[PDB]
Amino acid sequence: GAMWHTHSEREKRVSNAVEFLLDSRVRRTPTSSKVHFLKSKGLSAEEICEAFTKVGQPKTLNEIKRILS
Ligand SMILES: COc1ccc(CN2CCc3c(c(C(=O)NCc4cccc5ccccc45)nn3CCNC(C)(C)CO)C2)c2ccccc12
Ligand SMILES: [Cl-]
Ligand SMILES: [Cl-]
Ligand SMILES: [Cl-]
Ligand SMILES: [Cl-]
Repeated sequence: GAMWHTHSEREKRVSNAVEFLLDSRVRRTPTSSKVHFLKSKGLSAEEICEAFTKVGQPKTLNEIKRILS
């Protein structure tokens, strides 16, 4: 395939990002580092935003975009 943009691949990205963010060591890593790392795993800004909300550590999309800029 499935292509990057398809829902099956978006869902693998966001669900893997959620697992990542839940790890206890990852919880003690700063936001910026985690955002750049999620970009390196293929997530868009909006998908990164989704993942952070899913784990109860919401960031604004503007904040995510700023970090990635
Ligand atoms: C930016 O900061 C960090 C980066 C990386 C690490 C090392 N790992 C951590 C656990 C971790 C990682 C990853 C990890 O890298 N998962 C893969 C992945 C993540 C995000 C988006 C993806 C999108 C497409 C494909 C894979 C993706 N996952 N856990 C926890 C869960 N482990 C499994 C897979 C068994 C599910 O229960 C990476 C870090 C380790 C400690 C602190 C910071 C870290
Ligand atoms: Cl947990
Ligand atoms: Cl924090
Ligand atoms: Cl979830
Ligand atoms: Cl924020």
